[PDB]
Amino acid sequence: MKKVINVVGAIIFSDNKILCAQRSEKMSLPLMWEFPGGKVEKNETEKDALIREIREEMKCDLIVGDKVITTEHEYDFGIVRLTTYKCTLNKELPTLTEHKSIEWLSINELDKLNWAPADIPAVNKIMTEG
Repeated sequence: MKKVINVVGAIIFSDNKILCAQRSEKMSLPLMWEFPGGKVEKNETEKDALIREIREEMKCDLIVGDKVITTEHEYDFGIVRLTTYKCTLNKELPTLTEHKSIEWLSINELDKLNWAPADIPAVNKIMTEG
């Protein structure tokens, strides 16, 4: 009936800052902002998709904590399910980070990076940490 679009994002934390990666027009509201990644295979899970991709794609030891939140929306070409996963900073720097530019906002400033409607509620949770 509908095409279940499985996509997973990555949120690297470091010094109370967040990374930015303005992908193509495929991502969610990539015009204003957008996170790195956001693609899952039809065999791998939202998590396995990160541990696998981040492996070669990022070519780093990016560590993962736990699932942030699950968001889904009704699309014409199926259903878009955006999910975030708490990541950690490693020795080497992340990849595809220079895509848009170098900007690290604080936890109480991330709001300025108005993200998609699926990540919006996922980013707000972070603030809870304080």
